[PDB]
Order: sequence, then structure tokens, then C-alpha cells
Amino acid sequence: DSSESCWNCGRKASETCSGCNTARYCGSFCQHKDWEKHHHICGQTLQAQQ
Ligand SMILES: [Zn+2]
Ligand SMILES: [Zn+2]
Repeated sequence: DSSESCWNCGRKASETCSGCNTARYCGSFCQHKDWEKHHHICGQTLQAQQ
């Protein structure tokens, strides 16, 4: 676990998952690339989609 780094790039991240406020990324593309994997642990905080 790096200090404020992109979950994919490994360099640096500025954006944060708006759905869980946890995941961090440097861009929209990075979020989409990891998004597929992200759904494995995302969507279990608010529980709206059901
Ligand atoms: Zn990135
Ligand atoms: Zn998320």
C-alpha cells in the first residue's frame, strides 16, 4: 500500500472512488480499468443497487 498512489499506475493518484470514497486513481480510464476488479469489493458500503 503506497502513500497516495494510483491503484494501477503505482506512481500517483488524485481521484477517489465516488461510490466508496476509498479507491484512488489518477484518471477516468484508470478507474475503468480497475473498475472491473473494483466491483469485487465495491458496492458493500451503502447497498443501493441491491
Ligand atoms: Zn493511474
Ligand atoms: Zn469503489
